[PDB]
Parts: sequence; structure tokens; C-alpha cells
Amino acid sequence: IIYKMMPKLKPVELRELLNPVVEFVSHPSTTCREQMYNILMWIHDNYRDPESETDNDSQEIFKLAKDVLIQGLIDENPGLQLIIRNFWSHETRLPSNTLDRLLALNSLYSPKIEVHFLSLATNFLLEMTSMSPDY
Repeated sequence: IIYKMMPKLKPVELRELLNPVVEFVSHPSTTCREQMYNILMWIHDNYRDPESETDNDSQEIFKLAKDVLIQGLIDENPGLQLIIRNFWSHETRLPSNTLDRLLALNSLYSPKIEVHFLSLATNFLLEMTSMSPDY
């Protein structure tokens, strides 16, 4: 219901509604968690603030969504974790330029995943070796 009605809500409504959503990280039932990540990816690709200044809300839900999206890279379920890994590794959410990807990698730190960060970081840096004439 949220995913369907969500490209109509006002930013304040979406802040009001996001808190019970992101509460699903600990949830079992990977299907529920997958729906969560779907709506979080939607509100990440829509609240990047392409313009200059958003209200206190629109800038804040992007923060709260990006944090859980980062936290999904260590989700204890493959495929799902693969889904978030592919989403982050996709172009326009993490730059294709290798140097720019390097700087953008730090943007997705979020200490809660520190133990895995370095691994993931090299992952993101070395998955773009498999786009090259040199094989």
C-alpha cells in the first residue's frame, strides 16, 4: 500500500510514514524486507535533491533512506543483499568514473557496517574492472 500510494505523499507525510518502514531492517520474512528496500530505492532515486534547497523534510527522508540502504549491503540474505549490491553498483547511484566512484564510496560509510565496509569498497571498485577491453 505504501509503495503504491507513495509517489503522491507530501514530504511531511512521508517523514511521518517512513519511521515505521525503516523499522523493518530487523524483520524476518525477507519478502517484507524486500518490499522495504523497494520503497527505499524509490525514495532514494526521487529525493536526491536535484535542486538546491529542500525543506527540512525532503532532505531528511533521503538521509534516513540512504542509511538503511547502506545497511542493506550486509543483510543476512543473499540475493536480497545481491539486490541492494546491484542497486548501489548501478550507474547514476554510484559514479562510473573510477576516481569518482572512489570518492563516492566514502559517502556510503555508515559505521554500522564498518566490519564489512572495506570488503564492499573493494567489491565496488573491482566490479568495474569487468567493463574493459583488457580481458
